[PDB]
Amino acid sequence: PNQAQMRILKETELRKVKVLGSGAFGTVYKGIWIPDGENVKIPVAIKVLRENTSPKANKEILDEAYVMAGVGSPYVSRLLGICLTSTVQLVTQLMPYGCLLDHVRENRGRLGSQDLLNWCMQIAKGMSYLEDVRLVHRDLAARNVLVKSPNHVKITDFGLAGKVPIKWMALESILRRRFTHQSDVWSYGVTVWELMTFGAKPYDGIPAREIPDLLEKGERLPQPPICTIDVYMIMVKCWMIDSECRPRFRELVSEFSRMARDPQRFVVIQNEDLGP
Ligand SMILES: */C(=C\C(=O)Nc1cc2c(Nc3ccc(Oc4ccn5ncnc5c4)c(C)c3)c(C#N)cnc2cc1OCC)CN(C)C
Repeated sequence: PNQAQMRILKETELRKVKVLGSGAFGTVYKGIWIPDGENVKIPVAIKVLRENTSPKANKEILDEAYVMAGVGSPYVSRLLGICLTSTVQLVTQLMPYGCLLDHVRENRGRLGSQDLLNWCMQIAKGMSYLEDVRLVHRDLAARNVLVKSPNHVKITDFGLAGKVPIKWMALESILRRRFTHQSDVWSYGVTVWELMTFGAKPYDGIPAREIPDLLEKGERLPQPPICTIDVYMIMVKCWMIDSECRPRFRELVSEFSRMARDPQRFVVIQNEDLGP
């Protein structure tokens, strides 16, 4: 099997139009791809990496590309091509609605119960595929989920597939530096919390150094107002200190698909918030 096609791109058929974001791993540009000597223009995102660890990170980036060049899950962004300059550039289809975090932030009061439960199902499906292909994301978050259409999301970034945001990290990853698929389930729980809070900041105001002591003392993210205890209880399972107490991604797929089939039973939007 595995007949995927990597389209090695010449840099001259790529136009960087606008910076969309940057971080530790590279800069993402909104841009236009014009196949070599072809008549089409495709809206693309281009992430140009750095020059550091050109000896070692290129190879780990190469295999990230191998795993995400296959047409695998519709809920994982697929790599269109690689630009093999001195600084490796990755070209990919542009999801026009942007990253989920700021999508849900500016559509508060515009999203119902099924839209929120449908995403959590898809995001769990996308992570379930990554678990089947032996990839640990390490940085699952609302900011790292894309909106293709109002009811279709994709997991992306993978620059980490020290520098991990500590508020999405499992406790065993903070203390023992250990990353498993079950630590990604913890990240899944936080991401769902972000959705159900319409893009609230986890542990807002709490410094990152205090987080591990906070978690070791038994505190977790609070119950979102629109969550029933059914939904909140799934997140709580994802934050068990024992990694084998947390749900499996194939279980999270079934439970959120069950709740998406009856969204009124499990998410109550009428409760956006209340003023004190
Ligand atoms: C939200 C800022 C924001 O809206 N950004 C975007 C992002 C868009 C992306 N994102 C993207 C992520 C990671 C990339 O690097 C890859 C490395 C390896 N891979 N294997 C498979 N796929 C990859 C990607 C790249 C190149 C891009 C994509 C994609 N893919 C498409 N369209 C995007 C649009 C966009 O905004 C446009 C409105 C931040 N707030 C501040 C929280």
